[PDB]
Amino acid sequence: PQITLWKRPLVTIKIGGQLKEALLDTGADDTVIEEMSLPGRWKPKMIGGIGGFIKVRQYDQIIIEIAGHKAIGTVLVGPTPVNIIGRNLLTQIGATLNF
Amino acid sequence: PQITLWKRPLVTIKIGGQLKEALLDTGADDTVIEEMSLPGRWKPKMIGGIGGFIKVRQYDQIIIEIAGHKAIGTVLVGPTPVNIIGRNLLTQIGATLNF
Ligand SMILES: COc1ccc(S(=O)(=O)N(CC(C)C)C[C@@H](O)[C@H](Cc2ccccc2)NC(=O)O[C@H]2CO[C@H]3O[C@@H]4OCC[C@@H]4[C@H]32)cc1
Ligand SMILES: [Cl-]
Ligand SMILES: [Cl-]
Ligand SMILES: [Cl-]
Ligand SMILES: [Cl-]
Ligand SMILES: [Cl-]
Ligand SMILES: [Cl-]
Ligand code: NA
Ligand code: NA
Repeated sequence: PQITLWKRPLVTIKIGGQLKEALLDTGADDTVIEEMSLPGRWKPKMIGGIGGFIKVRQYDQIIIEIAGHKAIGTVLVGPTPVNIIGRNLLTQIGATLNF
Repeated sequence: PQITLWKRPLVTIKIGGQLKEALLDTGADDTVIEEMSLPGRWKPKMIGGIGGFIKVRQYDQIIIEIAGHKAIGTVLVGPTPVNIIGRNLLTQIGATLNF
């Protein structure tokens, strides 16, 4: 689809069998999801945003549906205020910015 | 143009007579620029991200040239680690997300 930006670009995602809402975020390198359980091992990562840095859990090779498109890649879990779909997965669904 | 997302979507902007680089950020409601002077009145605001909140100055009716497209709106100025063009100005240049 085409998504205009008058409203937040929120879409439904499905991860771990659960539906969640997430923001399509071209300003995020990385996908970051609020606290939840995921399978497998995780690795540490620190990511930085407007207010400073947070510690997250990095899970690789996680299956995630985004707006009906299937992605498999890295998901960071931690105290993000909102679920954000970053460029690592926006590229897997073929998203571009156009003007 | 059509901007793919393999890399950060950085573009040249002109604001306050200054050229800067900024990220086109669909996950940002508002435009946030690193500390600089702008003319006219301003008022204080708090804006949150990952890592918490920062205090910014809110300037209304500021003209910014974004990748050669002129737009007017509110610009927040404060200690953001990166210049961010948010939805309030992305809409004005007709930017959409497509997949
Ligand atoms: C109300 O108006 C606002 C309020 C908040 C923001 S924001 O900058 O906090 N942000 C909101 C979002 C988290 C809901 C916009 C994002 O696009 C920021 C924009 C952003 C970019 C860089 C630095 C600070 C902020 N990106 C970000 O936090 O990315 C994180 C995750 O991936 C990494 O990529 C980024 O690049 C590496 C570090 C960050 C990490 C902007 C305008
Ligand atoms: Cl990935
Ligand atoms: Cl700059
Ligand atoms: Cl200045
Ligand atoms: Cl905010
Ligand atoms: Cl505005
Ligand atoms: Cl429109
Ligand atoms: Na894994
Ligand atoms: Na003003």
